[PDB]
Amino acid sequence: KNVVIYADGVYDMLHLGHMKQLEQAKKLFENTTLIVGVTSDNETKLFKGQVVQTLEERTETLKHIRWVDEIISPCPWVVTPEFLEKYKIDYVAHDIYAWLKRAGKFKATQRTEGVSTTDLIVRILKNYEDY
Amino acid sequence: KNVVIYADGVYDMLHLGHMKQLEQAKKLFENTTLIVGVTSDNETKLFKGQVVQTLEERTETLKHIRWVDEIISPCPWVVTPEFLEKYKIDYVAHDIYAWLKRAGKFKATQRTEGVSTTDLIVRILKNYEDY
Ligand SMILES: NCCc1ccc(O)cc1
Ligand SMILES: NCCc1ccc(O)cc1
Repeated sequence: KNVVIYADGVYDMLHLGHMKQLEQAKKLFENTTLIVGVTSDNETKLFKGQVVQTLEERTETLKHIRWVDEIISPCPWVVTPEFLEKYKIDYVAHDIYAWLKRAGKFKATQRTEGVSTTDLIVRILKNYEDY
Repeated sequence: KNVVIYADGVYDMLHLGHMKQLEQAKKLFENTTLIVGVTSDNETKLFKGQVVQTLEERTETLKHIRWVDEIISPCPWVVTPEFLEKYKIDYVAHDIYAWLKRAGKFKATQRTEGVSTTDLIVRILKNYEDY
């Protein structure tokens, strides 16, 4: 009855939006094991953009999140069908993944806007009137 | 065999230092229930200092932390012996609490410096040379 779920990401400056996404993946089925993949520093900076925390730091933080059962750190930057077979993964949860949908292994999850870490720094700054 | 542990705090902009502290409280004994108290907005600002996230936001974030079994939100600003009796609390874990030590109900925990949220914003800013 136990369904292996895989989610990946940078998880830089972990905030409530990441946590809500992890929870939703974990609760896709009644009985799950959620594996979370954490992207490497060199590959993230080359392909996506700047990251402030190292792989070690980003991974140590995810360890404290209730919904996380396993962590692959670093994870591969591209999910392959060999990867799914090797870790006996039943679904990938993300927010091209055409082949994942074709195989029935795709489960969508939602981003929550406005809860980010950068948003909080903006809130602190609003305390200082421009004039 | 199950030991009720109580920890309280502001938990504004939750970071790895808070998480490590919660873990340490949770692992004080083999078999624990960790209750976490979250201080109110009005009382924190009057007595400690400024807080950026509301009570609701600070509490919703703690809900995702693996070590947290129960949350009292808002918690009282001062722990009283009536409070310990009402929630059948065996130890309070903090980092005056003289009466707690006299009763054998005090367990110390450690702050981890340098992992804070404000520290990360400083790191982002170091990317911009003064000149
Ligand atoms: N969430 C950031 C985008 C991304 C996700 C997963 C991955 O393997 C590579 C990039
Ligand atoms: N960690 C901030 C200091 C504080 C802790 C607990 C409490 O009930 C009131 C203030």
